[PDB]
Amino acid sequence: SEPLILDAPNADACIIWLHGLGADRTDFKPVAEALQMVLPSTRFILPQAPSQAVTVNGGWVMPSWYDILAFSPARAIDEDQLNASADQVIALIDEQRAKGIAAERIILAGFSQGGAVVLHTAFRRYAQPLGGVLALSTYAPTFDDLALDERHKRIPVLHLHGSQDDVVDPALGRAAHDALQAQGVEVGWHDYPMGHEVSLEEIHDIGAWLRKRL
Repeated sequence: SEPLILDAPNADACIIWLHGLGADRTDFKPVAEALQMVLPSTRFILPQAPSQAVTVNGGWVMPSWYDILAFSPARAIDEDQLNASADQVIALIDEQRAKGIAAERIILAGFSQGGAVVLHTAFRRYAQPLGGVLALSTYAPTFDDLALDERHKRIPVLHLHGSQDDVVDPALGRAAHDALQAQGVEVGWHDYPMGHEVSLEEIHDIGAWLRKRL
């Protein structure tokens, strides 16, 4: 479908947030609207993953960024749908660049599956620098292969996770963090007593990090 947008008067920054497996672009609207209050000059773009069959879920057709062929291992995914979606974001990125929004003031964000997609996008597909990346309860199914150039290390990152996350092993979560970290990328970590979800304290953390960068 089409990206739900939360514009901001005289915009000078943009945050592209992606949802989890099988969710509505409206899932992060309440969060977008709130962060917009601390960042009133920042536009929010919440795209919609298309409907695709999800192998690991029989073959149900729901919003999926990439097909997940099995709960295990991590790589057990359709890498091309992943590259497809990534391109959907790279699309969105450029559009913003066109409307005059600056690179360092463009940020990608993703929860669960979505985070994989943006993590992949920033450090594997997109060639130009970004302003940052937000990883909400995720993993990086495509990081085993990683050799960042001098520029992609300039991309600050913040990883967040629930300790009780019984959907995305926190380990795979730190993993992504440790992967980027080891290549010398400015990264941050925050876990919370919660499961595959978002928390108020977590958002304050996100907003704070943002206020410092936008």
